[PDB]
Amino acid sequence: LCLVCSDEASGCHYGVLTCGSCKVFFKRAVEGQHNYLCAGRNDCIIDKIRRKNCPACRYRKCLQAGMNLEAR
Ligand SMILES: [Zn+2]
Ligand SMILES: [Zn+2]
Repeated sequence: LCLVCSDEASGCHYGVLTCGSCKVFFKRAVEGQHNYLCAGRNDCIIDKIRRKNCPACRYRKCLQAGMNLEAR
């Protein structure tokens, strides 16, 4: 299982067990820089439903997990 948006995972990448989407999400979101932001709220839980409610929490969540797009 995805350890970010707590869904069915499709392999670990960037050092942590994540889904198929969290890989692509993070890899564009880091080495591209996307605007989400939930630093002014920081309310919502990110899971299998609430992932589509906020793509800010899931960015901070994955990093909390131990993600790094220069991981080993
Ligand atoms: Zn995910
Ligand atoms: Zn949020």
